[PDB]
This record gives sequence, C-alpha cells and structure tokens, in this order.
Amino acid sequence: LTPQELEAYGISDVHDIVYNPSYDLLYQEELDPSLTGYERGVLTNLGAVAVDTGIFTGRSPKDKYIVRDDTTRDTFWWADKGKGKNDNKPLSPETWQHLKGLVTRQLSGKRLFVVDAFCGANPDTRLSVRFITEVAWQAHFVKNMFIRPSDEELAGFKPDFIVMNGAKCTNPQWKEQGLNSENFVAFNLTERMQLIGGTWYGGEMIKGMVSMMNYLLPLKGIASMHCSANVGEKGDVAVFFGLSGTGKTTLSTDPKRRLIGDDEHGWDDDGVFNFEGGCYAKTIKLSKEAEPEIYNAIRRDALLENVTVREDGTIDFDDGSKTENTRVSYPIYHIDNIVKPVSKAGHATKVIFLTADAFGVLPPVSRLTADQTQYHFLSGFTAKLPTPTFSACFGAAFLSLHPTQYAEVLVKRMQAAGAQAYLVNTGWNGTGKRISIKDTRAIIDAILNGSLDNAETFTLPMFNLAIPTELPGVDTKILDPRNTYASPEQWQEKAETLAKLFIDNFDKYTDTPAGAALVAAGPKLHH
Repeated sequence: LTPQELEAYGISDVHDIVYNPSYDLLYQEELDPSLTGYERGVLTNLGAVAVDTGIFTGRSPKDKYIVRDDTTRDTFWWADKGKGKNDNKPLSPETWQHLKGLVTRQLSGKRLFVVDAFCGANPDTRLSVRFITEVAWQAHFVKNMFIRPSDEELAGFKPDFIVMNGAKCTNPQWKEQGLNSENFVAFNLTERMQLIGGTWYGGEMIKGMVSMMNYLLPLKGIASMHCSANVGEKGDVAVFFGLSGTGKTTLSTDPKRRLIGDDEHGWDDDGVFNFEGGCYAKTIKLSKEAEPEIYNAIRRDALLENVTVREDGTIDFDDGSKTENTRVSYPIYHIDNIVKPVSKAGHATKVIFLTADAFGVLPPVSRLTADQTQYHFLSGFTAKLPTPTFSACFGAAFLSLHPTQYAEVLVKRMQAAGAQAYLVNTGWNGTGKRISIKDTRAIIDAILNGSLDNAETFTLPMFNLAIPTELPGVDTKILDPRNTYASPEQWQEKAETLAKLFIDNFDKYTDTPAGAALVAAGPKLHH
C-alpha cells in the first residue's frame, strides 16, 4: 500500500500506515504505554488481550442509517415504508458527506492501521473489504472476524467496500440533521462505504458487512443465512437455525461433523460458505466445563471485550457489572473441528429450524413443506417460561431487504439441492418439562442420516405438521405433542393460543405477495 492510496477516500496528512499487521505486531501495539481511554488493552492470564468499549456494549440500531439514493431507493427495506418495522433509516446524501468528512478528518494526521480482508469464503462471490482505523485493537478485531488474505491474494487486492472506524469522533450537528444522537453507523451503497462514529462496540465492524452482504447477495440469487453449518464425513452439509437458547451451538457441535461456521453463511451456486474468518462469542458465565471449545480458544490472538479483568490479571467471566454482553473474538482456527483450509462446502441437504416452545405445543420433530419452510423461517419463533419471541429469518437486525426476499432465495436453493427442512422443538412438552438433550440429539442423528426424508408420517392438526410415525432411538410416545396432555382437548386449547400468536405476528409480512400468499400455509385456528 501507500499513503496516496488512502487520499482517494478523503484522508490526508497520513503519518505512517500499518498494513495487514501480523498478530505479533498487533499484540505489541495493543500494549503501547501511550494509549489512552478505550484504546488501552491489558494482557490476561489466559494469554489474550482485553479491551473496554465504554458505554456502547452492544449494537446501536437507533443510530443506523443508509443513504437513500438511486441505488437503494427502490431496493432497500426502509424503516419509513410498509408494514414491517425495522431500523433501516434513510439518510440524505448531503448528511452522508458530512458524516464521511467527520470520519476522514478524524483519521487524517494520524498513524493508521489498514486491514484488507474478505467477507465470504467462496472466491467467486466474496466481498473485498478495506478497513481503516487509528486503533490497533480495532484492526485486530477485523483481522479476527473477516477472512485473512494470503500474501499472494493481497498483491491483486481491489476493495469492493471501505469501512472507516472513527469511534473517536462524534457529530455535533446531529440534532438539526434529524438524527438520533451524536453517534452514527452509516452506509452508502453507491460509494460502497461504511462509517462508524462515536461507538466503540466491536460488533459494528462485523455486522455492518453482514448487513451489506444481506443486501448484495439475494439480489444476485445468493441466499444469506443466520445459521450455523457443519459437514459430515461424506460431505453432507446441514444448516441449523435458531434464536438464543434453542440449542443451536450444542446441536451443531459434533465430533464427527466439521464446522463451517457459527454465525452467518451464504449459499451460492457452489454451496454454503462462511461469511467470516472468526467467531465473536458471548462470554458471560463462561466456564471450561460448560464451553470447552470457546474457553480453549481464549489465548494469544483472541481479543476479549468488556470482560472484567482483576488486578492480578485473572478474568471474572461471571461478572456482568458492565454488561451481560461480554464477548471474545478469535480467528476461526482457534477451534479445532472446523472445515479447513477454506470455510465452505457443498450444498446443504438438511435444514434444521430449532425452537424452544414454552407452550409445549410443537412436536419434537416435524418435516416441513416448502411453503411451511418459508413460513417458519419468516416467523423465527421461540419462547421462554410463556413469553413468545418472533424474529424474522431468525435475525431481523441485519436484514436489508424485505424478509420474504430471504425466504424465497433460501427455498430456491433448497429445492435445487433437494434439501429437506425440519422443525425441532428443543423446549417443553405438555408435562411442563423440557425435552431431553438425549432425545434432541437422537432426532438430529435421524435427520442427518436421511432416515426421515421419506419416512411415514401422520399430520398434526392446526399446524399441519408431518410427524414421523417412528423414530430410531427415541421413545415413540414423545413424537405426538398431544400425548403429554391429559386429553387432546387440553393440547388444542394451547395450540389455538399459539396459532393465533403466529398469525398475528405474520400479518406484518403480507404487504408483499410472497408474504400474503404464505398466510394460507400458516397455522390454522380451530373451526
């Protein structure tokens, strides 16, 4: 690289450029004694450096803005259009230039770190991203989370997107510009740039490119999925969806199946690819006994975020005093049982939707039709003891297009692959007790070995769910959710409650023909 290349973006008076720093260099930079404030890092007794992000201990959706221009006007899922509430707020082009200026002026006159990286593991569809920061640990974060180019890949590197982290600056003009606060996370799809002002939260630097991939990929026929994915010895790929607490991490961890990734995947002509080169894992209440793989990944080149470090250098993983959203990032190879050397594989042939049904209504396992796959993907239901949660596509926060556009391309890719979707209740049954980890692992086994795709089924009323009549390794009595109620009538009363919740939630998608058509595939009330 060269200083003059950064001049193209508006930055000037560059002091020194640290380009694609090594992990050893980043460690030395992070302990620099001249650092102040939230730039500072400390070494823990696990070998990983720890940093603090100030008041922003999570994403700031209320500060998220996307320029509305000729590129995005008729394509983006805007906050101020349609039925579905979202945080994709339109930004004027002129305010964008002001925000860009704030960031590029902040990054002028500075020593800068520049990290070139990829979003997407498949070369023919991946995004080349250039990240610019004045803070070494921010550069470390993006080195962990995106895919690290080889020296030979850097020779021909041409950025498709620029991410400029100006966490040290804020926007004094925010009120008269009609913005939410002096902070901002702003995107321009004409200039292909992301700006970060004010917030030091690491996740803004990964979830911004997730949001942009979530715009670009479906528009070119590539599915985007908030899922884990893993691959068997025979190369058979499975994807697992589920909100927090549904067992997604546990059920996709299997010594005989290598992990493609844990967070965000694409699905193109060649198969399923990881967006990321690393993992950004929650660490509240972490223990070596409960999460041995994550714990073991916390070593030199991991980066701890907002964890409590004691005066003796030890970590109190139980302390949520600053935030419950403590995190660690690490490059993906800190996990042993992964797909390597490239985080991608062939086409998924099993799609597993996990839900913790606190109502005790849904079967432990059902085989979905294509329309039910779209319906339950859009619903993204789970519950806790019972309060429901619905989140479109199992993650609404990073959707740049209408949710139905994600459902359509997912099922298109499934149909071309002959993939079958299953809905799995890892929550509760009629006895008020949770379904056992032993039972759900046996269900996953039976799904993944293909034994249910053409198995005999009976149909559950109201939800119209195809349930296998028998399932190897599981007590047959558990398969019908009605069998844990005193009478079928007692199940029906709760099923009517839950069906109404789905129907009410789904209504906000019916402003598109895809969503309106899918009502007829949804749960039915009793008549």
